[PDB]
Amino acid sequence: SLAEIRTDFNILYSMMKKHEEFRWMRLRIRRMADAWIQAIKSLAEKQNLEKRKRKKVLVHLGLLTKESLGELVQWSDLITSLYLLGHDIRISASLAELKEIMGGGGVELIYIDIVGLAQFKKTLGPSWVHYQCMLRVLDSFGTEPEFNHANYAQSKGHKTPWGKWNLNPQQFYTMFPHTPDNSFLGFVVEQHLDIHHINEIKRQNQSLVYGKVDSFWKNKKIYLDIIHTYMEVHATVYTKNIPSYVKNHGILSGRDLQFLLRETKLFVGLGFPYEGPAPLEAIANGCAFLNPKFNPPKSSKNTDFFIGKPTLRELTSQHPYAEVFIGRPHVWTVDLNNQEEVEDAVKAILNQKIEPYMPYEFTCEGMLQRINAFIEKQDFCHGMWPPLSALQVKLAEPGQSCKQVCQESQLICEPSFFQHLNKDKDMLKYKVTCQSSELAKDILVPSFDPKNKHCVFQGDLLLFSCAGAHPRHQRVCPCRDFIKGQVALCKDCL
Amino acid sequence: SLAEIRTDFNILYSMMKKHEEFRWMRLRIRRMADAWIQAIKSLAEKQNLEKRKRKKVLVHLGLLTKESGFKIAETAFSGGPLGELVQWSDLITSLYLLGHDIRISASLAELKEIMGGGGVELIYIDIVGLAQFKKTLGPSWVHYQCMLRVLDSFGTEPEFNHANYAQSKGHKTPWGKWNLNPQQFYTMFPHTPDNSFLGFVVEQHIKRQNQSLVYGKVDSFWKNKKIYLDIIHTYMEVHATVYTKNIPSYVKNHGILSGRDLQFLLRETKLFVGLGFPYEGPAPLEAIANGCAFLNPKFNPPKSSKNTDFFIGKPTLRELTSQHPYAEVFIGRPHVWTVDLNNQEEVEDAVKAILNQKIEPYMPYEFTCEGMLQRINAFIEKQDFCHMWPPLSALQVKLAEPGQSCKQVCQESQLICEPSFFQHLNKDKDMLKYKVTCQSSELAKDILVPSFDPKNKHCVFQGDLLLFSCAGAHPRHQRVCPCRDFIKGQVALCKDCL
Ligand SMILES: CC(=O)N1CCC[C@](C(=O)O)(c2ccc(C)cc2)C1
Repeated sequence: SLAEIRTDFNILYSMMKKHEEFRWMRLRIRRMADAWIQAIKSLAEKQNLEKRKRKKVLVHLGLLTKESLGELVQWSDLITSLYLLGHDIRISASLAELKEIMGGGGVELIYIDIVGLAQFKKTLGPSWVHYQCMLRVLDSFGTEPEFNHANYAQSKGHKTPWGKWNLNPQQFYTMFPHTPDNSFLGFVVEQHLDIHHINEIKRQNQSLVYGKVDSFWKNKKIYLDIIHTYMEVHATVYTKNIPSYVKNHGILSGRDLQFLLRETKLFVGLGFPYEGPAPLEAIANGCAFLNPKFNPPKSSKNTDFFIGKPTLRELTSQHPYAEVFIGRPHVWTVDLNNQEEVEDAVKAILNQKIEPYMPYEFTCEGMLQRINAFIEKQDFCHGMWPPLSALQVKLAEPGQSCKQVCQESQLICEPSFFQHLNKDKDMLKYKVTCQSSELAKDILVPSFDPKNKHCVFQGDLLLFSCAGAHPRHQRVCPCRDFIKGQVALCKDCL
Repeated sequence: SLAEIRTDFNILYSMMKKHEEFRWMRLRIRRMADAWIQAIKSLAEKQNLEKRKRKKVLVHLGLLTKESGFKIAETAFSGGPLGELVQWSDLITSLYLLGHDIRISASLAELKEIMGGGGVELIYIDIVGLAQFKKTLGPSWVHYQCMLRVLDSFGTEPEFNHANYAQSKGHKTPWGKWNLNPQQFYTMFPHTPDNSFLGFVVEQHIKRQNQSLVYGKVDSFWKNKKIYLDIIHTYMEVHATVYTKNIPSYVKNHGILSGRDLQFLLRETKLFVGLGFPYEGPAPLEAIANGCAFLNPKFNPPKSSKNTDFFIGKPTLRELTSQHPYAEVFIGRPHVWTVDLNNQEEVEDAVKAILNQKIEPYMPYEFTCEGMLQRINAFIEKQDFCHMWPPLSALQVKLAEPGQSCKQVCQESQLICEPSFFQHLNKDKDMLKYKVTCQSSELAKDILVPSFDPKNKHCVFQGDLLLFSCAGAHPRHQRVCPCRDFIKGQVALCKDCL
């Protein structure tokens, strides 16, 4: 009943069967096996992984069910991580498997997607709610508290089918750390590198466009022409939106793709798809990424793709994580409408020398560290973690969210600490003095009126929210530090 | 001036980096580099490679010229003509390692420039490229005609090569008619002894006993194979690499794989399953080289221009006895089971046998790095159509029965027809030496002669030397047929031809 790390994948391979998607996952794991094994050994050497209880874990991929790319990568990496950490995983990709595993009892943790969660509620019936606190819900784009709370969402006039699960929003697991109301899960970036001679290996004038679908290339000719002034333009398109000068390789194997990326100086974003793995994979191969700037930023308010998504988060660019957490020289964020910004970026990139780069949180060891911490430390099944010693209170100005204020102090909003900031005497300890006070059910409180020292406190604890700016008042905001290149975990959270 | 073997690929990689087309060829060479380097050194140690003249060699790939309408997509092994791309890469590699001075061309402009610049001693070119060569050079193209070596997968038979005879026979193909020495055509497999076999190298770098993998990347190849596949599926999982509605739902698709990933899938696979199409090509040999058995659809009756649209217009009447005749005849059981798909019993017994077989990776010597180096080096040093070889000492005359070709009669003696010797068999005096006495004789311009009527001791001799032909059966008479031995696993070369 204690967990032991695994260092061989044969059992994993036998458990991942009967779906095309798992065939693809098995191949990526085989490519990545040596990296994985080194990382689990390296982690266990640096950090105490003794005396962990072996958990029985349901992994339900609603995505692969009949009754129902980055999601499949994340699933694979989560499964791999759980297996290496020594947990007892029950993989389900059908209603029948879901029924049996749950019907068998002793499940202690449930990893599931949004489509799988509807299936869980239906299959289990009313008692699904008895397992609520064990759910970890892979949800790429994130769910904000305002949408997660079914009655509040309705009260706010939201007309989406999504959200309304009434979970602790930290139970939503996201693709990138864009939504501090949620937990960041992420994935691992594949890299097969060479890393010294990379500038010799690279064909200095070779660009590769990101975008397998012809429709994504609609209206990018001028942009591409600028790029083509300095660089060959290559593509992998499965073609009447593609300029005649494009060297279209079509569908390439993973191994042929890796070769092409090895030789590529610049991976070119068109604007869509949003926030995938592929720009990080190019950067991991020493490519620069030209990242379309979205001014105005894209959200449910102006973009069809985002209408109905249970979040008001806005995207500042095609890949905001790349833009903000990586930046130059690897990533050049440019407005496609500004021909001069594009041109200068391309010229700079041509004259740059860059090394393969991967943020630590997207390596094997990084992901193992993160998910191990969540498994060992995150518990929503009691009345904890992160430790209160990590709390640093900041005051957001009007029109500024708790998300924003923590960010600009080089911190991150930590929603589990809202509870510690929700009454007069607790405020005093953080240099915040309440003259007058009152309770409201709103995502925007706890709030502070600095004119007349008035404190408004949260009266529906499910509505605590990093997201959201007070139009008039200041917000009192819970922040925490993070381990560098590992934003999911405070310094004292291992 | 003398050739030196090369043991490093940096110059080759620089040359090939000059055209986008060569990208995938560079990758295949990198995977295969160590094998190639060992083979060139091994050959030079076993066999005398000193004192070879370094040659200036044009390599013109008509296939890759914009004007032929090819696409960059088709330059990848996974999206293009597997055989042709592989062969070009392996020929270039071989020439580089042997120390020759290679001038690669993939455009009209480059062809014009390299030939426009004098000095070429040997020309490797495809059929599309040959039409291009004639225009770029003008009438003096004939001055280089003897230096041509024409990569032509499926082969050109003398009957089609001879433009006026072809027309006299009513053939309406646009192909053939080059009036070359037919040994100047270089084929993918040794199916056409009127031509030379060039071939290629099979790359080679756990096994699930009940795993079969179907050969056929496109849905259309799977049309009407359900009963065949169902039989296979009775004993084995059926996997695919397809990149949908002809494929049974039990099939386990892996999608597009290449490199180490495809090799891994093959190493794991017990049986590689042929559907009937495509014909020949490298893929079955690559599976066999990774320890897979190959289920090889038998064509009864054999496929040719007479019954199959694909073969119409091809400058040859060669028939295919199976999807992969080389695999059938030159490899055979236990690695290759040749079965009629329409015969449920044959298929089932094959599949059961294969399940219970234990077999090793296998590759005939001619498809190894060292084998191909040996072959192409011999051609370069010994084959000359300009100014003998093979030596006359290798000639063994046989008499083909009526309805039997010179190709066939040599084959059944474990020999191969050797067209350069026909000239030594073409008049009364020369016949006597081979137990053939001519009472009466006459000359005819026919692919089928020299012929012998044994009833009335009548000899018909060849009056157009360009019509000598291994291919072709006399419906009435016997043929006098030139045969030669070969080095084992190396059918291109007689025992005394190194
Ligand atoms: C990488 C490659 O050359 N590929 C991708 C898989 C499909 C392919 C074909 O069918 O021609 C093929 C070739 C060879 C074998 C043994 C199996 C499959 C082509």
